[PDB]
Amino acid sequence: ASALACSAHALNLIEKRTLDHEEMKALNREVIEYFKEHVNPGFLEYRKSVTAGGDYGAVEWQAGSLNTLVDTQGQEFIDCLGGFGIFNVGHRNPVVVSAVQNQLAKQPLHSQELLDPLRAMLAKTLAALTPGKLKYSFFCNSGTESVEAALKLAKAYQSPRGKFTFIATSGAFHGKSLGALSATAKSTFRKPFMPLLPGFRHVPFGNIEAMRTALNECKKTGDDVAAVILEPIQGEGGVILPPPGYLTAVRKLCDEFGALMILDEVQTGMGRTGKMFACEHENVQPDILCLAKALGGGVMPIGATIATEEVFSVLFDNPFLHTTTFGGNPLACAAALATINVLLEQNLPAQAEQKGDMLLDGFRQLAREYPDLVQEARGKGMLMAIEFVDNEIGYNFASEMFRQRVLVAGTLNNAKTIRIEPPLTLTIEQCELVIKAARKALAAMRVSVEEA
Amino acid sequence: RLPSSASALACSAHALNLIEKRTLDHEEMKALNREVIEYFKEHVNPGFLEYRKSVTAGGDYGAVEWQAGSLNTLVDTQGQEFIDCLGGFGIFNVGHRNPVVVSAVQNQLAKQPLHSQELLDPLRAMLAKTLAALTPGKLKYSFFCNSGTESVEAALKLAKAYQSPRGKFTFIATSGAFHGKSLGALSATAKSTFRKPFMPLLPGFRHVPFGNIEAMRTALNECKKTGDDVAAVILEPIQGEGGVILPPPGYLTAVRKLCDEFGALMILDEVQTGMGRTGKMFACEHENVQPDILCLAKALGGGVMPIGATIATEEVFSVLFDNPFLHTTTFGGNPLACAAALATINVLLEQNLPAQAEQKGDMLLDGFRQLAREYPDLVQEARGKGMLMAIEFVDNEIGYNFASEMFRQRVLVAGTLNNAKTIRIEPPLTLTIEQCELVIKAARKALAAMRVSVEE
Amino acid sequence: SASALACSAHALNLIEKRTLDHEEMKALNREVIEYFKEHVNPGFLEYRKSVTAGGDYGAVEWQAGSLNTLVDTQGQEFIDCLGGFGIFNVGHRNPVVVSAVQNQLAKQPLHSQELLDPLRAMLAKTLAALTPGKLKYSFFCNSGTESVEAALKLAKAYQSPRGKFTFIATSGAFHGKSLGALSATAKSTFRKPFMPLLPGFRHVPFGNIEAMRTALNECKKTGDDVAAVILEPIQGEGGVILPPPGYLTAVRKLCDEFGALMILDEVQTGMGRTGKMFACEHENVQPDILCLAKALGGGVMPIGATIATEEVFSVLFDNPFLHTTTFGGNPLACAAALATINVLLEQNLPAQAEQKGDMLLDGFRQLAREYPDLVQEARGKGMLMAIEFVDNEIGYNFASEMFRQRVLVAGTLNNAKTIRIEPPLTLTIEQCELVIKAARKALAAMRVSVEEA
Amino acid sequence: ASALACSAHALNLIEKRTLDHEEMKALNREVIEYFKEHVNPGFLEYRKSVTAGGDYGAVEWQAGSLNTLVDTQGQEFIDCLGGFGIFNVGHRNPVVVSAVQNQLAKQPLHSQELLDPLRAMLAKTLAALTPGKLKYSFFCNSGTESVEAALKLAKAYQSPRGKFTFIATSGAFHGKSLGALSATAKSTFRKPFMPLLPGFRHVPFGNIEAMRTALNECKKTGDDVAAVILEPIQGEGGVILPPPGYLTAVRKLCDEFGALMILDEVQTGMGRTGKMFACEHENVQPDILCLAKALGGGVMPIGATIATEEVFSVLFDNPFLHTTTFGGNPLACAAALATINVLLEQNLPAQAEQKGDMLLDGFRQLAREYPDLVQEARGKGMLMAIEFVDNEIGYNFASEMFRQRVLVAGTLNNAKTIRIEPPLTLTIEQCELVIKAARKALAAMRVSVEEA
Ligand SMILES: Cc1ncc(COP(=O)(O)O)c(CNCCCCN)c1O
Ligand SMILES: Cc1ncc(COP(=O)(O)O)c(CNCCCCN)c1O
Ligand SMILES: Cc1ncc(COP(=O)(O)O)c(C=O)c1O
Ligand SMILES: Cc1ncc(COP(=O)(O)O)c(C=O)c1O
Repeated sequence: ASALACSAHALNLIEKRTLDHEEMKALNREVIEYFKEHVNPGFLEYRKSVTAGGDYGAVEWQAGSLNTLVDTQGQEFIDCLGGFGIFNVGHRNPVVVSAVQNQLAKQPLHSQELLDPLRAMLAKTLAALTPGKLKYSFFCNSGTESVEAALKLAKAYQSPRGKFTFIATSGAFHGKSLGALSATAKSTFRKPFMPLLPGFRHVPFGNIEAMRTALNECKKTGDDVAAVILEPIQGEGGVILPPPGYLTAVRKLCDEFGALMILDEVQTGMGRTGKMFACEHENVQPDILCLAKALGGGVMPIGATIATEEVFSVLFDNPFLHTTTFGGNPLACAAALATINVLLEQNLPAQAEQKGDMLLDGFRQLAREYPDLVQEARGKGMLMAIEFVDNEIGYNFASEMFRQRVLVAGTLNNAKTIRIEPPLTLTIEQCELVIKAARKALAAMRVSVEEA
Repeated sequence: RLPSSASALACSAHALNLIEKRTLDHEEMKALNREVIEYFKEHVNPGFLEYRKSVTAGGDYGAVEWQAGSLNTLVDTQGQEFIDCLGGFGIFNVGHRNPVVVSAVQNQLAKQPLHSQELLDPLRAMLAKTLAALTPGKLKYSFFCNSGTESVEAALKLAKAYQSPRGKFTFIATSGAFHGKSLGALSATAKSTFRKPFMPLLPGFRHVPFGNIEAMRTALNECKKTGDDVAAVILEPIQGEGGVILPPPGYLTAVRKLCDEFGALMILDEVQTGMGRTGKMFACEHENVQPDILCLAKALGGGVMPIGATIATEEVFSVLFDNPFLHTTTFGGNPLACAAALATINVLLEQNLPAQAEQKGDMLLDGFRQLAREYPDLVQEARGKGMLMAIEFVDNEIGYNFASEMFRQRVLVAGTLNNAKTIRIEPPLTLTIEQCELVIKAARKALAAMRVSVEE
Repeated sequence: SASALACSAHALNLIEKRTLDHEEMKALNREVIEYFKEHVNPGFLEYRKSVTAGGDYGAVEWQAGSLNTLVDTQGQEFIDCLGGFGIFNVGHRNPVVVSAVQNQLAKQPLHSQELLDPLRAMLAKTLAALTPGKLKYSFFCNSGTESVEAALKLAKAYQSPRGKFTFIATSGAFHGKSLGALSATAKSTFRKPFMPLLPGFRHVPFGNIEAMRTALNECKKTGDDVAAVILEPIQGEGGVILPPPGYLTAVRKLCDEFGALMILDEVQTGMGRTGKMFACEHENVQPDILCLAKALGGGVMPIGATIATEEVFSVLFDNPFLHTTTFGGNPLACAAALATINVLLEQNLPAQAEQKGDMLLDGFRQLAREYPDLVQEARGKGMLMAIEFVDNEIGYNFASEMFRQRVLVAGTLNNAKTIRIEPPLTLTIEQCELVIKAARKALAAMRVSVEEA
Repeated sequence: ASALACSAHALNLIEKRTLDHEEMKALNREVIEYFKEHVNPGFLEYRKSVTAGGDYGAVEWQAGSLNTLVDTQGQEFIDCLGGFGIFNVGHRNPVVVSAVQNQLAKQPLHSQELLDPLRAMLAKTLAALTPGKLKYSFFCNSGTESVEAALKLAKAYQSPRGKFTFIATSGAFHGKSLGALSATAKSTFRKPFMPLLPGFRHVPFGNIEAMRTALNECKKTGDDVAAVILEPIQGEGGVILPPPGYLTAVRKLCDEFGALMILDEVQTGMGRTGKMFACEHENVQPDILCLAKALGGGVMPIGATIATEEVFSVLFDNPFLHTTTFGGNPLACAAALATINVLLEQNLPAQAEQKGDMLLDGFRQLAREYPDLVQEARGKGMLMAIEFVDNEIGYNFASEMFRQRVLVAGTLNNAKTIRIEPPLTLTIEQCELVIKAARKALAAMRVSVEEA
């Protein structure tokens, strides 16, 4: 089967909007086969360990509503995965789609030679949106690129000052490209690619005592710290809330040593935590702020790295010191400008706070009833996780929830934990259903384990 | 005009309003251009305004890009229309707002633009099938991402995961090379000014002259001797940002044989040369070389979507099977980017645009080389392959003069990141024959103007 | 500006001269200063004046006086409370070591390095029997920093196939100045100009076991597992910093728990200085690898040893050329070491080190009370001691004042002005009392000096 | 036994000038035992592979004459090993022993606080002995310490100028401490200890274009080369002679790129190649010269790093930046000064030119006659090598030479090669004996490869 035939077969599929039964049965086996032969057979296996029966091979087809997804069989799922923090303003949010639609009619990608208007507008808007002295935005295409940019700003500012050491925390996830992977803390994700960047070190998350010692020792030996990088709340780490006061203490510690503070809000950002940015909870201003995922409104890929003029100015003298080819393209800018408008207009952060309190209270109730299965439920706003007693019970919860057409999934740096990350637009009724779905799942799990 | 003390909501409202405008008034344009410049100075980068001043004359620096004109042209806020010989630096291979491409994206946007990353997502599966079929020999598996630097990051990681257990950690790249600006790709990238401020980079990255098989062999052999064995060699088939440097005949074939001999992986960076630009779908098809890993981006997104693809043999890509989360990316291979790439692949094959690049590139280069002969006064030489081309001038200034002059004649050109004497000529492969003649015409006109400028 | 031959000739005649009348003395001193400036390091002249009075800066040393003194070219005798920073544990020209070196010089000073050399095998036997527990094999080299290099290389060769590559040291630590040792050495000013050093060296505060556990734990979580931990039992160049009781034992257990190797650096604390033969004997702690030098050469030869368990050292068995050095374990060096071990054990010098050390520290602690004026505190263990002063200048003055009194002391590399007191373990009881009397008059003069201003 | 006991036995053995046949047997038995149990069992296996059953046990006991050694069984060996380049003025050279004795009577080790006069004298003498602008000496204890000082000198000089990279050559042996080992090029000596110092690269020895390339590529990528380090003739590499003009072109290349040139003459130095320093064959002045081995007259361990005032001055403001504890002690200096006197008085470097040519004439003659055994013979002054067809044949030669009481040994970075590296004081008569034995060895070797 030649390339031309495949693209042709592919374009027709793209132009369909519904599938008759045989078209659907045929599409499914294609997708599985091609996943096996040309994507990654191991994904099919993972999907199996977290589902029951032929559910593993559920093929997704379209958005059903703001908060639901429909597979090729017409089956509709309430989305509690949120694409791991992407779909904050729902699937195919009308305002974001319209913005992207309109801009596509003019220009989707720019020449990168001329001044592009929306980059300017998104930079102005993010300047306005962000705390304090954060003034300048570099645009890129992803969370990991966003962090690459932050690291490079820190390096360019700090290396002429003789500081080269970066401190991150264990449990941290910061991206998978090799620069970001150097801060990313999970052993498994790191070792096969060593050596990574030199001069990266890790302290326990949420522990200012340990961090203070890290910086002190680095100073004594002339390996002075250039920057500290952390998530305000560790995402892939299993939704780990630092003790109240931590972020502020990290901020003070960085001030004292003249280290930069990098906040990775790729997952906590754009309202997910009940505020626009998680750092607004303790009102901490980083020197550099990393955004992505939800910044594209569920429609476009985009990352943004926002820093003070003091830091960002290292890119002024030679503007080509850091670039990327698609970064801040018009479609992506359109999407993010829409998203920002939607979040503020509909006060989605406050909604995240209220829906989050509600779900977590529900999950904490269920935790009380099933301590044979559940360890604890935790979270802030619409970033939640349920930790289970062990991995297999976790994988069974995800499976039982999928069976009830509610999408959930695990976290990258914590195997016992299932995240709950719905769109901030999840309705009150859907919230209750998600609780009811979790209850049935736990009851079923009791039976399955009890007999076994 | 929109206040300094403006709420985020207000800014977003203002911006959403502008997005909805199909056409700009004169006084609307005057206001928008003022905002954009101001916000560039204050929120993007004041330096990029300074740069634009150095490749334009007078007020041209403030040119604000506004929309596609036709397939091969762009229109600024003033309504001025430009023939595009820049091509988003290798992006716009099938023109601006290519109908088939825009169509696919639009169609996919109606279903689901971004995926959950949990369920099996069909356009990923399909673009992987398509690419496996579009690529030489044993290239079978694809990883999808959002840019060329991500494509290269994935390539280096694949090599690393494959070679690490075999005890090999060293990477060989070439001077002049450009592979990205993320810190991993940047280790392979070769320009001193893009690298130094960010050192230390990845350890164990070394460089040899591009085109020099003996130099490479010496690198690999010496690394073998010292127990610093080479994991992979990474190179472009033709150095783009280096200034369109073509290697000697058989070099790629030779690099392949050299990699086979040493047990190194061969990575080909076709982020710029790929998707038909140099006269074939992939530049490695000119010598018929099969790399172990092939990097794609830029033009793969049809000039509508951002996308990167990293494609490898099953033998190499299998390092990702036991643990499919070993390497991931949030947005990678999302439905929009896939639809865009599938459409682009279809367009390219259908209209035989790789063959068009050969012919239109042959025509253009030939005319450029002719201008080179007539104006040795200003021009060092003209080189290229398919629609990837360069004019090298005798100065640095002359090249900026030429850029400035061509802009004045509403033809878009720009310089290369690793060569300050070179102006690239990188038009859509859909550039009409008429538009070619105009380009040479403008090139001649500019060279003439530049000649009399000296004689002031 | 003579010829090389002419220069060497002059030097040989000087080497033959055992006495210098007033004529030769001034010519010599003038030469030595001039050549230091032009061919050695003009900066040592600056430092020396920095810690001397008037024309004390130009004190050219000439020969040993007695066990515990040095005489300069002007016939000025100094009591040695410097000890070559831990070298002269058995005094200057100790007859038993001097003799053993002459006897060996008469036979063979250096060896072929191809035939089995007896004194290397004998010394290894002797150190096996002198060292704690499973410490069995010895690698011989020429200096403290060389012995640390061998120790890093052993740990590396052992832990590399086991997948561990990170090394933990302590701040305040000093392990040598060759670039491998320098990676574990902790003083910023000694390290910075020579970076990048070896990757994967990290530092925890000395004496803080919870801090060390966190570092090992975190390195583990991220897949940068610690191969080894290196430390001095007592930090020397750091300023005689004593760990809390049980800390060394806790480091041993922590290492045991993480499967990291323990490297104990006793280059300075070893050969009796702290009251035992090895400082690790106070708590009965067995390192996997133990480093020795300085005093191991009896004050006559340069030598270092790196001693390890058969477990660790066996990495060198299959390829005995994997780690070597050219002069390492030569007959002269071994002869000196064997004589030194004999003198220490026979004359019970570590027990003496305890007694004299206590006597001296008492003395300094009393002076500390009488002069909070000038003295922060005095601390020590055995004959490894330090007086810490208020100012770094107050202290330069103490050193400079003691020098006028023909008592020799000097600073410590890591800290700003702490004076180490590291006299031969053979300091007489009477000499001890003179050192305390001198310290007193020095502080007295310094106080008067602070007024009168 | 206790440690006191052992030390006592050892001090009795040291005082013994000669051995009873039973004392000899007991000493030999105990030496092999302690080598096995306390030194390295492998070195005993190594000796076996280069001796004929039983000879491996030989325990060396004393210098015989100036050019011979005597084992415990009174067996006397002509020394063509030279302690791998140590014994240039013979064993127990009377002028060197005398010097060391006399200084030992006064003060063997310095205080490191008072100015020690022989340090001054040796640094003066070295400054006189060295080419051109070489002026300042740092004294240490070995070749590898000498290379360490050289690397640090280059580092302290070049790091403030933005240059951190080092170029060495394949085949190179520069020492085994971890800084020097970073330059030392033999795979087998390097891998188990990696990661070494970052930024060390290797080009092939004697290839000038490959070095221009490496220097220029490093300039291009911003990894500018701080120093180039090389032996004038690779020693452990198998006596590898660069083409005429190579060394000088390397010096000019360094000038061109502003890299410091470090010449490692730890083995080639002090007369061995026919000149006092091998760099004198082409009148090259490095920025930093490294010396050791024979610098201590075959009596003391000593190393020296000599540099231009321009380079060495990096240690002037803080003379404590780089030290070693025993470096430059009166004994080592006395030995070094005596050795310089002997070599100059007796015209020994020149003797090495004549004797080397004469010995290489014999070996070249033998290579003609035994092409079944010998690939080629080569040398510069008294630094010679015989390359055989196999590693095997080489081992056999070393063994046959050992039976004949002529001591030779292989080279660390070359398996087919046997070094011939005698004192420069080797007599003409002994030169003829060495050639006779080599001839005999080859004969036995031949007739015994034929009974196979
Ligand atoms: C604990 C410790 N470890 C290593 C060294 C270095 O010894 P060296 O023989 O290579 O110099 C030392 C040495 N310290 C004092 C510096 C002497 C020069 N003033 C040590 O204490
Ligand atoms: C050229 C060269 N450079 C350094 C060294 C190492 O000096 P060392 O005094 O630390 O050993 C050498 C020495 N190699 C021969 C020793 C082999 C084992 N007997 C050298 O040739
Ligand atoms: C905290 C954090 N940082 C960075 C990233 C990298 O994002 P991407 O996968 O888009 O590169 C992620 C993705 O999950 C994340 O959760
Ligand atoms: C060959 C090559 N590789 C990689 C890149 C970088 O990819 P991106 O700019 O999309 O991150 C470029 C960009 O010009 C390129 O030409």
